[PDB]
Amino acid sequence: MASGWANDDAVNEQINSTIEDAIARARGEIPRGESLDECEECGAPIPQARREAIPGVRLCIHCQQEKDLQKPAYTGYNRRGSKDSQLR
Ligand SMILES: [Zn+2]
Repeated sequence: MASGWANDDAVNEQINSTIEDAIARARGEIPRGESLDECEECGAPIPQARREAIPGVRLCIHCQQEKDLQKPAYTGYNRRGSKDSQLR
């Protein structure tokens, strides 16, 4: 039974977005919460078309069109909780 085999707190914090947020403001490696210009699959030229259509695209039009099919178009979720999602 896979329990206490690898999933630790002191290894999950590297996986946490704290690291990428630190590097984003440190050297400007990570973009401003938006799309990139190089496909994470095959390093292929990301078109501005995919960038402006999809806020945070990581797939060139070739690798994207196949995953666009695999997009569920639903959540079926239940995450009870309130947040600051406003403009004051
Ligand atoms: Zn690609």
